[PDB]
Amino acid sequence: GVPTYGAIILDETLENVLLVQGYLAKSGWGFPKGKVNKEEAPHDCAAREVFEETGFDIKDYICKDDYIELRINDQLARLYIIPGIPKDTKFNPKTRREIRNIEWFSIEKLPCHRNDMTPKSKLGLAPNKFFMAIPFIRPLRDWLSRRFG
Ligand SMILES: OCc1ccnc(NC2CCCCCC2)n1
Repeated sequence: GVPTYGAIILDETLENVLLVQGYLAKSGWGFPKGKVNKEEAPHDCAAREVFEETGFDIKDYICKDDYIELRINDQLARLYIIPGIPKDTKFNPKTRREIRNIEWFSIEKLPCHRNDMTPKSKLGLAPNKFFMAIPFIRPLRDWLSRRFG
């Protein structure tokens, strides 16, 4: 898969993160990201995708070493960590055709896994609208503990 780049934007309290909601197969909440273009540097892709999806330009705030990266089904996703963005920031996507809504969420209230269906003696996982975000949550929490305590 083509690598994806984007951002985990946090507010000034470090207790909220900015998620975006897509449509259709992307109908749930996830961090802003997208696919890298040919010859495009990771930081430039992250800023481009984040600005397309949120209308906020991270370019001046990216730190090269501050990111969480996961490989999910052999596609790499790297989200640069951007703390300290005020919650009164006006966010507006560039394309309403891809982004339904943009909201802040409490990090402590977000799930870090989906629930099984062991009460129903059935295999698999119950739907969760944070499914896109979930893989990053525990790594984010651990990262913020290490960097800030
Ligand atoms: O959060 C990690 C992740 C994994 C898989 N898909 C996505 N898609 C995001 C960008 C596209 C438009 C809104 C939905 C979120 N995010």
